[PDB]
Amino acid sequence: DLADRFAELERRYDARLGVYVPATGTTAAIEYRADERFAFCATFKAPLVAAVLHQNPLTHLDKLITYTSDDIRSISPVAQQHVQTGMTIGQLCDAAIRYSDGTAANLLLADLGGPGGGTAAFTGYLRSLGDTVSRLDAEEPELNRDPPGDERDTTTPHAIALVLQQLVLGNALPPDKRALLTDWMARNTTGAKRIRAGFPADWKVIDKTGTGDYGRANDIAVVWSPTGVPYVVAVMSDRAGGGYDAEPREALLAEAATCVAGVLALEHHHH
Repeated sequence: DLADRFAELERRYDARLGVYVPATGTTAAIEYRADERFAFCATFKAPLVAAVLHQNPLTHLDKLITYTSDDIRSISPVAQQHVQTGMTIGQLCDAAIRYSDGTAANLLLADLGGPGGGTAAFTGYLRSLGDTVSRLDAEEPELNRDPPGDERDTTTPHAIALVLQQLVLGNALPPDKRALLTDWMARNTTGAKRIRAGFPADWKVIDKTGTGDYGRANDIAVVWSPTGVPYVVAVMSDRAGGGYDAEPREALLAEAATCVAGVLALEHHHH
């Protein structure tokens, strides 16, 4: 029946929807198109920050990066305001996650893999985590613009949720670094109408959104019940039928999340 509900969302929104919630010790996996490829869009920025955190001491967060107006080739709310004074690596991580800053992402990719080597190094971080499916091939803003079906710049709901699980809920990061990642996601500003909108206010939600051409709208989150039980939620979507300038529809993601939350929150007392 949950598959029937997701199918109805696809019809109503003229969209392709992918959902993955990993199984837990007391909940079955929720899977819809979970092995189909979808463009990451900005969702890669959460693992990207992880990779930078992992490979460096915390003192690397204080390193000041200078850039110019010519580096700003993508929507960059925070980099545009510090272009004259520069941004530390920590500031860039913050911006990349909380404001989906494109320049910040590109600077972090340069810090991880050097000029021209960022996308391969980022992909390499995913492979170190055991993700053999995802791939990043372009920087911002070109990574949001590949046609439908191109495998460049893609993940799957399945792969990205498992990555996030390891980052947030597993041992991929030591606790101090983990807490920075988790806090930046917790205080994201771009996700109010997506997975957050699907969960009750007393569940903690941390997230990272993505939006792109062909009506692409994604969101990846970790949520905790009111008693601290964690679940990962990946929701991916596109609307290729509208062409490259198709309207993304956030509400599809809110609705998919509401379907999930309903399952995760509803209890089944034995009478």
